[PDB]
Amino acid sequence: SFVEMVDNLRGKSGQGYYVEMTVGSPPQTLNILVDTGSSNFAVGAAPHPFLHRYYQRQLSSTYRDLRKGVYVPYTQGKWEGELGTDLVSIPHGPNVTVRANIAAITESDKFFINGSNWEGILGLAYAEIARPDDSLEPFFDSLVKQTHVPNLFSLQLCGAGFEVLASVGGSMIIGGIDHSLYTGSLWYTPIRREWYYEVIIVRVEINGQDLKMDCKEYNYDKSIVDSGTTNLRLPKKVFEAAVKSIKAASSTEKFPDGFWLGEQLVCWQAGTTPWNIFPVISLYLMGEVTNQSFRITILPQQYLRPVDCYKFAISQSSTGTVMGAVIMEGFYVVFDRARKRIGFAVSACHVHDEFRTAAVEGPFVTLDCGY
Ligand SMILES: CN1C(=O)[C@@](c2ccsc2)(c2cccc(-c3cccnc3)c2)N=C1N
Repeated sequence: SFVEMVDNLRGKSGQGYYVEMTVGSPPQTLNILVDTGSSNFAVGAAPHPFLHRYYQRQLSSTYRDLRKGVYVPYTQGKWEGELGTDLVSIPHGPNVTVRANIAAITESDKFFINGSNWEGILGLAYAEIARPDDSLEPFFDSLVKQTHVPNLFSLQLCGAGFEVLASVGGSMIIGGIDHSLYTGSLWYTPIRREWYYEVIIVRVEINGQDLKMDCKEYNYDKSIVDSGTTNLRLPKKVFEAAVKSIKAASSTEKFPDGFWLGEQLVCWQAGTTPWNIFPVISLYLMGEVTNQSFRITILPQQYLRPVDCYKFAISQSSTGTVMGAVIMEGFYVVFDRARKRIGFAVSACHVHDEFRTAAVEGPFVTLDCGY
């Protein structure tokens, strides 16, 4: 039941949310990053200075080698390993066990994070971006095929809210929608294509002010929803215009562009934080109806990430828009794979001050925005 999935995620600010899983027989307990921005179930399977535990295939009576390697380079870093299958469960998830593909990472560069407390990665996106190719069934595909779990999951990412990185908590509800996790209406935007969880943004506003761009710029070359990115990441042209508008709303009080550049923290002390001077930001996502859209509106509390010190959690992108955790933390997000759509609703874990609230509001009519 869904009650038992509530609060089944943890993590440290900036270091991703993870869910406890078990792999093999007897069950090996690993914390696994919940990542909607990739499609491989891949787990540390050998000693690494940042890992205090890892998947030992040889200790699993139910392991099966696929005798096939996989190498996954990416911008920041890389990982490589050896493919197999084994029984997998999520203790605080559905009460089922599945035989899933598992990439046992044997080597890796700048992949694991010091102190993050996860040992692996649960790629929840689609086969199309799976490595080494699209024939390696992703975990969720296996789960749905092998069980009667409905082809849907939802993420309520809560952040930290009020020496060591703040802890975050959240819930990953698999196989349904938990009504206690949100208030108000759920609004849906179509998954444009089943690879990433790709969506379309049709408009963005900073404190009500339209950035007035060709909406193609918002989705250049794609816009995705990615729990495995911390930041709201924007294409260059949009980032610049965004930060411009933001710098203006908060003109009273100045910061070094080290801050705006997302590598330099700024601090007030104990509750002096002037949330009020930072503007809300609305992303309008395409509706299920051609000419409709709806907006999700996010507060400075979500895009200033605590490190009272914060880092600016909007950053520039050369690979399109990424609606990462700081955007998702306002909301209850439904990855309705079965109806090919992503719904958004105001989250029960509401990090709002007494003047503003994150919001999901629609419809808005917009009378072509994709790559
Ligand atoms: C953007 N992204 C990645 O770089 C990553 C990926 C997956 C396969 S290769 C790259 C990845 C790998 C390792 C760590 C993290 C990460 C770090 C901090 C916070 N949250 C996630 C993300 N998953 C996504 N979506």
